[PDB]
Amino acid sequence: SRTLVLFDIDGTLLKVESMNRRVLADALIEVYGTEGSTDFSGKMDGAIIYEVLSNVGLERAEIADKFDKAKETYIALFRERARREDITLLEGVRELLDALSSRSDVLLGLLTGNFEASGRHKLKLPGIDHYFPFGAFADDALDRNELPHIALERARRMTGANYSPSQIVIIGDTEHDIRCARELDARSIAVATGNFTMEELARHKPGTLFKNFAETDEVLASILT
Ligand SMILES: [Cl-]
Ligand SMILES: [Mg+2]
Ligand SMILES: [Mg+2]
Repeated sequence: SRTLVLFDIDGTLLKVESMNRRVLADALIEVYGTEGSTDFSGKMDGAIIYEVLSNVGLERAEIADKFDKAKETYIALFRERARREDITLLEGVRELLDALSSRSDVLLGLLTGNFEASGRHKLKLPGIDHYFPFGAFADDALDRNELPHIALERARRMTGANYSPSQIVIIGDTEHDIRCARELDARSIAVATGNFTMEELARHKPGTLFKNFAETDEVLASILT
């Protein structure tokens, strides 16, 4: 009965203006001297830092040495520059989150490639951060496939619920979302509101596939059942 529902942010709940890419580039120039070189849909913020820097010849150990400062600089710069007008809430998202959060049998959480501080700043601008009491984030791993385990442990410690696979729902817009759900044999719901079409997403065998979340009642039925 009790259901755990985990949402990706970018291309699932909202989108951000191209300034996001430039905030990162600026933070890396500040810390390492280079923005690297330089799609990152569904990827972990930490893995993106390693990739773009390693592309220009930096060793992993060299990247690691200043990684935390690069992270902090990126977060601070994002919080400084981003405005509400940079964020676009996707179709039906607020309606869906209201429908879920009003149910006692539902626990909502985030499972995202964003660092928590910047991912939650994105959610705060349009005023949907308040729906998400916990999550797993890029602070927790470089590999998205470690996150479901971490989120499951956190949810269980919060509620005392021992969610079974059919009680866990992982929602996102890329193959990486679908793939990380397999870690828990969870129910994956993919939504084709990012850079990948239904035809593309369908090859990864999501449990369910939506075009978008316009029909709140049907998305809810699909999530709870
Ligand atoms: Cl909020
Ligand atoms: Mg996404
Ligand atoms: Mg080398």
